[PDB]
Amino acid sequence: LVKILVLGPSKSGKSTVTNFLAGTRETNPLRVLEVEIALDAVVQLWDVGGWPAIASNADGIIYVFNPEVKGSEKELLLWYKNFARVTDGHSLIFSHHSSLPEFAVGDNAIPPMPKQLQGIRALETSLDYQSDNFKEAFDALVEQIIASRLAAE
Ligand SMILES: Nc1nc2c(ncn2[C@@H]2O[C@H](COP(=O)(O)OP(=O)(O)OP(=O)(O)O)[C@@H](O)[C@H]2O)c(=O)[nH]1
Ligand SMILES: [Ca+2]
Ligand SMILES: [Mg+2]
Repeated sequence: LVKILVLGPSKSGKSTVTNFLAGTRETNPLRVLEVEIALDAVVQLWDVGGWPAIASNADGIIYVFNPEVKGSEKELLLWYKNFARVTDGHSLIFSHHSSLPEFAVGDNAIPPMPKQLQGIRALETSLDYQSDNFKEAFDALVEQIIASRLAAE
């Protein structure tokens, strides 16, 4: 199995980003959706509502935030702090247009992140608004998780 944590400030869209990825098409403490992807074991997404048993055995993290909302960028460092040397940089950050883009647009439709977070691959994300093909980053993320393990031997 592979367990990928979905963390992010409240109302950011981490639930909305989740069911799209797990195939199926308001807040809640935790919602684990099951799906499986095959290219070239199981994939379970743990949408956390905006913990220490949650962080356990975690293999990757997807941060989701609203780029219109001020201070969100530094709120991820806590989700980075808490759920985190648990993860390495396998993390993914979604600059998620939940609203018609006003501020995100332009020279950072993915705004500047903290130094620890930057250097983690970032994407412009939204289901209706301008976005990046982030199902591909997911597929590519799942593949990068499994391969590492028995590669070491
Ligand atoms: N138009 C539009 N609205 C979106 C989009 N994604 C999220 N939203 C807005 O955000 C709401 C859904 O976001 P959620 O997934 O519930 O937010 P969350 O990250 O789960 O945050 P919590 O409340 O803590 O669970 C909807 O009411 C939408 O209005 C989107 O792609 N397009
Ligand atoms: Ca696009
Ligand atoms: Mg949610």
